[PDB]
This record gives sequence, structure tokens and C-alpha cells, in this order.
Amino acid sequence: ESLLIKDIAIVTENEVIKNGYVGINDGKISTVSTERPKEPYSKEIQAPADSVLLPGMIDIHIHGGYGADTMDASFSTLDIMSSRLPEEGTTSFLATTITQEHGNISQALVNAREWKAAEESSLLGAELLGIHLEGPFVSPKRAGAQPKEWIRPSDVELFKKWQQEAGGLIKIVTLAPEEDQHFELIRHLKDESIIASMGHTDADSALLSDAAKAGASHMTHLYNAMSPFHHREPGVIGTALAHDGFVTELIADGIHSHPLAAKLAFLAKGSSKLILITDSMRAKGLKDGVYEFGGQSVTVRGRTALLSDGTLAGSILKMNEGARHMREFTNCSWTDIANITSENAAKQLGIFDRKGSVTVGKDADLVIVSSDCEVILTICRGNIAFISKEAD
Amino acid sequence: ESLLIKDIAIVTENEVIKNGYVGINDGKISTVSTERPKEPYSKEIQAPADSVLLPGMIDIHIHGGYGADTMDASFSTLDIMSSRLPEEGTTSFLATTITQEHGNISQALVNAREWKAAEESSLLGAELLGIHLEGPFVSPKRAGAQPKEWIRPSDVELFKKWQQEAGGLIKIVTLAPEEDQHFELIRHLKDESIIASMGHTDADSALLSDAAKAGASHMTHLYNAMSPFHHREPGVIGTALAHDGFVTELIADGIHSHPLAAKLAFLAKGSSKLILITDSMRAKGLKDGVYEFGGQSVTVRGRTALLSDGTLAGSILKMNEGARHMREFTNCSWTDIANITSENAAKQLGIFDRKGSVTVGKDADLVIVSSDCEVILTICRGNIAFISKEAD
Ligand SMILES: N[C@@H]1[C@@H](O)[C@H](O)[C@@H](COP(=O)(O)O)O[C@@H]1O
Ligand SMILES: N[C@@H]1[C@@H](O)[C@H](O)[C@@H](COP(=O)(O)O)O[C@@H]1O
Ligand SMILES: [Fe+3]
Ligand SMILES: [Fe+3]
Ligand SMILES: [Fe+3]
Ligand SMILES: [Fe+3]
Repeated sequence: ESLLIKDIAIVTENEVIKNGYVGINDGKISTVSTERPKEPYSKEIQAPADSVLLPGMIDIHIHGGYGADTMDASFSTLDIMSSRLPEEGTTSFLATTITQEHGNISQALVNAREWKAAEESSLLGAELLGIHLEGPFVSPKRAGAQPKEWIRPSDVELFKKWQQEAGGLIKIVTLAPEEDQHFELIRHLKDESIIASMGHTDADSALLSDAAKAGASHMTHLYNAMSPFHHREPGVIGTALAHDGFVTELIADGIHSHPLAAKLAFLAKGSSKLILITDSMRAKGLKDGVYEFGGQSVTVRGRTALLSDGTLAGSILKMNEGARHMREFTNCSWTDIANITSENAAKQLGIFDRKGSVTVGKDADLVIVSSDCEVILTICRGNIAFISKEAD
Repeated sequence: ESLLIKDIAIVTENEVIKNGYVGINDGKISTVSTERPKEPYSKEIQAPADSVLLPGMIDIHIHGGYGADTMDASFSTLDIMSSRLPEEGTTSFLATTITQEHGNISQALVNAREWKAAEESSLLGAELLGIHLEGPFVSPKRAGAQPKEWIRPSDVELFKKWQQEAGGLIKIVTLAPEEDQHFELIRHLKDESIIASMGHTDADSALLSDAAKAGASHMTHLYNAMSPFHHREPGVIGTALAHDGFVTELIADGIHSHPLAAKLAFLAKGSSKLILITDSMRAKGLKDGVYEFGGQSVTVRGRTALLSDGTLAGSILKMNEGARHMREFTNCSWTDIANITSENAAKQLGIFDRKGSVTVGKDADLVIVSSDCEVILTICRGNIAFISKEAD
């Protein structure tokens, strides 16, 4: 169905239209205007009072949620994340693996390749943009909740095998540069236009600066599983903040880091160099309990997911809720929200021609939210994928 | 002598005049223009080729230099700092005390009061704007090079005595808020328009936020003698960076903190909320050796001043050299330099009506520097106080 969204504040690439209309046809945005379009629309949505139209949010680092985990390596896994992610305003994602035995990683990559290729559920809900390979090529000293017994130095031929198994779907790799001899895998990823994200790394600042020259461009979940900031040895944390060649992922749940630490990331990076993620695992959107994550038991109580030794282990964060917290932490604009939840991700993935802004020609991936970032309605490639309690 | 500076790039409050003239009469700036003034001038200075006219730099945290230390409590002490500070582009300063026996602090404060009052050397060189009382009301856990045996909790009646002894000259106090029961002294300083600078403090973020409400507004030498940044407990370092109610002093020598840490301070604070200082002690501008500082022996080798246990102990930094490093660390503008070396200090001390910008009506405190921040000439309240190797 062609679709028209009526009388809403629209957050475009560069501005906020106070009251506008967006028309959608054959999956794409065909009209963005202050005035009702002439053309007829099959369904029309009358937007609630103080609502805001944002570009659909893009989560580049997310393991699971709603009982599912990428590592499970079934079609059901992705039917579920696909189906349910629109409820937190997410319209596309990178299914994220974890450090694990290489054959477990192979199964997850092949599953995703085949599920996307099936073109069944992969046409509906949040679009599987590909894979974020998180580990195993990380530091034994910054494992966090990555299974320690499966951590191994970078292996370019094994990755090459993984990327063939993935049918080219791997878009980002998280790795520790100091565990990558000669920046071999970093140099390989740069060659292949796969983002090299520095994470779970105990590297010093000098080495990170050299990695950026070899092609590193992202930092994985800023503050988490990183060598700390010392004012005379800034480590991963200080380089991620002060080095303008890195885009920084951030988990804005107010648990992975303090509100002032989230605010510092926004001050230091600016709204064009920061990408909110959930890093969520399978207990997101379920109840208290114990859940598998990377072969370990994670005990979820309240908003905190912990290993038995109290190590934080993924999040329980919904994407829209991250937006709300960042607005509280920094008083940023709706424009900045669109940036740090959608636009920056799209640009970094090289898909800004089709995602990441409310703009004519792009996929009609959109979220209607309240002034408080509650999700009201989500559209995915032109189909309504979620409608909240405010139906009618 | 009335004075005219000819054909120079001038850094005003809000702009850089590419080629201008500044005329000076009876100690004040009387003309700032792109065109040669009509009025006759007794001496005229022809500025060298790529030079820049900056407002004279203001150092709000400096113990000594050139063999002298505030704590020495002689007229010679201030004759020397007064006389010699213009060589690093400094035209006004706060002589800074240290943690020490209360009678040693009394002597330093009375000396300064009497030396300023004498109006002899106090009319020439860098102007003694008053005193920065650094300690003793600091943390035993963040003493750094402050003499540990003299550290004591805040005492409002003893300060009140000190300020009477100082003839009202105390403009800033460095103190640890957690050692100030009920924020009593902080509340007192706010009442008296004396800056309360948080420093040598092991406080957490919550407490610092409450101190700012009680009236705390500065942070003493950002990164040094501070509880570290942890991403979930930001401490003094993270609050100083992310809390917009604090102006942050910074020692830009590339030794007290790493270049990326200096750059982070500039990203997080912006150029209106950061104040370069030297924190220099008596060995500044002398040779390698051992020197007294706060009753301890400081071994100066190269650019590093250390206690016998390797603790950093004041700096050997010249003010203009701090400007040069910050330009290297951040690529900031000449305008930003004027801010972080002069304007912000003046505004914070409540003396922007007379210092801190190249502006008609203000004291003629000015520094001519090269494109690399080498000092060429310094004027103090209208008198030439330093002329380098480029005479003629
Ligand atoms: N998925 C990662 C974990 O692996 C890590 O343990 C956690 C906390 O990291 P940190 O203790 O360094 O802040 O971040 C995320 O939750
Ligand atoms: N005058 C202070 C010292 O008291 C302190 O020891 C030093 C280093 O501080 P830190 O080791 O915390 O960086 O800063 C300045 O030099
Ligand atoms: Fe991780
Ligand atoms: Fe993760
Ligand atoms: Fe100090
Ligand atoms: Fe000091």
C-alpha cells in the first residue's frame, strides 16, 4: 500500500519541518512537504499531537533480543529480531556475533546468508544489513563478557573464509589492533571496505594512532572493554575521544557508563562522529532470569545483565530508549538524535543513498515517536512493522 | 611615553585585524584601527613581518620562577616575578601560595600586601592582581607535591584571618570540597566573590555537582592531583570535562598531560571555559638543579621538575610556550589563544573592563609574538617591559 503520514514535525537531513506530510510509494519516500500532496494515498496516517518523524534507527552492534541471539544460527533467530526490533524504532541492524569456537561463528554467518537469501521474513521488519563480527580477534586482557577460552590473534585467512561463508555480509569487525600482527587484518578490511572497529583492546594511544593510518575507523562501545584514560597515557578511551579519525559507538543506557561520561562523548565527538548502539543480548524485552550469551550464563535483574562475577554482559537497552537518555544527558536537538540513531550509521555503512534520512528517493524506513522518544509507529521499506497502543 | 604599534595583525575580543595600528596613552589603549592614527606618538614601534598582537597573558596559577617563589615572602620575590614574567608574555598574575604551616602562609600574604602597597616595583612589569591560595585545605589522598604534613580541613576563621592579612588580595582559593564540611568555606568565598577552585581533591562526581551549587566555579590544573576518570564514576576529571559550570585551568607543557588529553580539554570545554596556566615554580628559566618548593627538594632535569619519588612538582613552563603547545595540540585559532591565555582569566577575575583584550579603554597590557608564539615585545600598563633579540 502507498502510504501518507499527515501533519507531523519531520526531522530531515538538515532541518525540522514543524508540520509536514510524507508520502510513500513502492517502498520509498516520494514526497516530503509542508503541504498536503495532490496524489491519492491508499492508507493515510494521522499523526498524534506532539509526535516527531525520525528516520528509522539503525543498530550496528546488537547480539540478540526477545529470546533470540545471532549465535543461535536458525531462521527463527532472525525472524524474531527482524519482527520485534521495529518496536524499539529500529528498521535496520547488523546481527552481531561473539567470540566463540570458529565453527560456531561459521554457523551464525551461513545462517544469516541463507535467511537473507530466502527472501521470506527478510523482506519484512528491520532489514538485516549484514553482520558485525565482534571477536574473536580481541585482547585476552579486555575480554569483558567475550568467552576467554576462544579469544585468538587475528587470522586473515580464517576471516577470508568467514566472509565467503557470510556471502559478503560482514560490514564491521571488532578487533584489538595489538592482536593484529602488522595490522594485516585491518589493512585487509580497509581494502574490502569493511569497517575495522577497535574494541576489547588494551592498546596504547600511539598504536591506535598507527591503526587509524592502516585503516581503522570505528571504536566499539566507547568506555567498555577498553584500556582506561590516564591523562599522561590516554589509552583507548582518550584516543577514542580526542582522535577525530574515529567514530565512536556508545551504549546510552546510563548503566554501561555514567550520564556525564555519555555527555563527554557527545562534547568530544560531536553529533556527526557518535553512533548510539544497544549491544543488547537475548534477554532484552523479556523478564528477569538467566540467559545464554556466548556460552555463558547471564543473570538479568532490572536493567543489568551480569556474569556470575558481576562483569556486565551485553545490555537490555531498547534503541529508542537510548535516544531518550542521550537527550536527557546532553539536551541535544532532534536533528542530533537523527544523526546518532540513524544518519551516521548509514553514512558509515555506505548506504546513505537509501537509509538514514527522511528524504525523497530513500527507503521508507521511518519511526513516529512522541516528544519523549516512545515508539508510536514504525515503517520498514514502506510497510507498517509496528503500531503501539495508540491505534486509530 | 605615549606609544604606537604599527602594521600588525591584531587579535581583538572578536576578530583578527589583518594589518592595524594600536596607540597607547597614559597607560591605556586609545586607538585600534586599520589606518594610521592622526595624533602624534612619542615612540612608535614598527612590528616585524608575520607577528601578532595579543592581549597580555594572565597567569592565575603560578608559584615562582627565575629563582623566586611567592612563599619566600620578600619584596625581592615579587620584584623578580614582576620583572621577569613579561619575558614569557605575562603582563598580570596571581602569586600562588602552597600548603605549609599557617605562619608561613601568613608571611607570604602580608609580604604581597605590603609590596603591592609600596607602589615601587608594583608599578612596573607584570601586575600583581592578587593571590591564589593553593592549599592547605586539600585532600591528604591527592597531595601531589603539596607538603603532606601541613594539609588540614577547611577553616573559615583562619581564611578570614588570611584575607585580612592579605589586604583583600586573595582572588582564588584551591581546596578539596570533601575536606570543606558543609561547603562552609566554599559558601563563604562565593559570598565574597573569591573564586573557589576545586583541586587536590579525591571527590566523586555527585559531591562536585553539589559544590558547584554551593558556589564552586573553577578546577585547579585539570588532570593533576585529581581523582581519575572512570566511565561509571567520572570523578574530578570527568566532572571537570563534562560539567559546564566549571572553568578548567590547564598546564599545556605536554608533560603534565599528554597532547591528546590537552586536546580533549579543549574539545570538552571549548575556548571560553579553559584557562592555560604555568603552575611554574622557582626553577623556571634557570638551569638543571635542585630547588626548594614548599619545603621539599625538587630536582629539575630538562622540562621535568620531580620530587625524589618521581612525583611531578610544579612546572618549568613559560606562558607563551603553553600557547604554542596548545596550537600544536588542537590547531586552534589566534582568537582561541587570546581566550585561553588572557580573556577568560580577566572575565573570571572580574577585571575584563581593564584587562584581557586589545580594546580601546583597557590597560595597555599587550604582547607582540611571532607566528610561533615567541615573545618579541611586552608592554605592561603602557610601558615596554620586555624587548627580545629583535631590537630595532
Ligand atoms: N558486551 C560488553 C561486555 O563484554 C563488557 O564486559 C561490558 C562492560 O565493560 P566494562 O567493564 O569495561 O565497562 O560492555 C558490554 O556490556
Ligand atoms: N603542582 C602539582 C603537583 O602537586 C602534582 O603532583 C603534579 C602532578 O600531578 P599528577 O600526578 O596527579 O598528574 O601537578 C602539578 O605539578
Ligand atoms: Fe563487546
Ligand atoms: Fe557486543
Ligand atoms: Fe597543585
Ligand atoms: Fe600549584
